[PDB]
Amino acid sequence: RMKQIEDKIEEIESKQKKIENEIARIKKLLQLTVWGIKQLQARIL
Amino acid sequence: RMKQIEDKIEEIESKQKKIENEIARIKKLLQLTVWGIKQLQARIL
Amino acid sequence: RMKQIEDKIEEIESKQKKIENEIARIKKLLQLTVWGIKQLQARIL
Ligand SMILES: [Cl-]
Ligand SMILES: [Cl-]
Ligand SMILES: [Cl-]
Ligand SMILES: [Cl-]
Repeated sequence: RMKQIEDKIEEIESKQKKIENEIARIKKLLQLTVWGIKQLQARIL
Repeated sequence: RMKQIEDKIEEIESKQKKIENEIARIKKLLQLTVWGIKQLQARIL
Repeated sequence: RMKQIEDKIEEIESKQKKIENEIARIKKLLQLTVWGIKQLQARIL
């Protein structure tokens, strides 16, 4: 039962690192959409 | 104690599932705003 | 062994809280980026 607990934890940690990666990539794309909007803003103004 | 550990792990998994679901919604919204901005770019440039 | 399990759970929940905080921030920034887009649209059209 402790083995089963340990294996579930290791799976949880692994899925959590993939969420951290996904969030990191999201923030990079978001920073680029923000830069794109400010570019357009500069132009129409 | 193992009961308390098992309960904690099932809340963490539950919460991690809802994080994954919010991350998918964020990616779709992000995809929509990248497209909206591309629509502006083609019309403004 | 059970202490190491508990410790790891506490590490995982702490990271989860920080992830949730990142998701909420990213959602706000996204809402603002969408607003900025809809403003440019209304101005252009
Ligand atoms: Cl065991
Ligand atoms: Cl998580
Ligand atoms: Cl027990
Ligand atoms: Cl112990």
